[PDB]
Amino acid sequence: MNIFEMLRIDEGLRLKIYKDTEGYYTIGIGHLLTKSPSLNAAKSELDKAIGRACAGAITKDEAEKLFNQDVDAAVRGILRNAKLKPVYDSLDAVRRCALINMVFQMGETGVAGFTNSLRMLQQKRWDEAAVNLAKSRWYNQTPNRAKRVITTFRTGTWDAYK
Ligand SMILES: [Cl-]
Ligand SMILES: [Cl-]
Repeated sequence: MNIFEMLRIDEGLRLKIYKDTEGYYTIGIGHLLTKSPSLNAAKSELDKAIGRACAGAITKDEAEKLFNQDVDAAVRGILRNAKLKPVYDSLDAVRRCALINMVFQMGETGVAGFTNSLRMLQQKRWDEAAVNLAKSRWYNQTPNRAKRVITTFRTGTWDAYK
């Protein structure tokens, strides 16, 4: 199991513009296009990202191209963030994937606000971090996914994904 397979499971694949769980325009493998309620706005954004006249649909390849870009952006974002880097550095490989999952989904900024949770992860207090992570809107809005990520952190294994 690797991060790509992991995210591919959590986000799914869609080749046509869709709304996410929060009503935003997304496409491919969780690639957010825009928050904005405007479909053209979305449409525009897509053509601009792909670089062609998409007509709100893209190929598999395009979807994976964007996915590689987003996962790389996530890693670099973490590696560059004064709050996230130390946590990431402190973790084992499996658990690092879980931190990348969160960033992909909520952004570095979203993640950087889980202050307490971050601190507990850093002290390797798995059970406690798991509890704290669960007291969040994130968990309440996407519980099943939040749970998979949380178990990943609690255990250090890919069981939640097998
Ligand atoms: Cl809560
Ligand atoms: Cl969910």
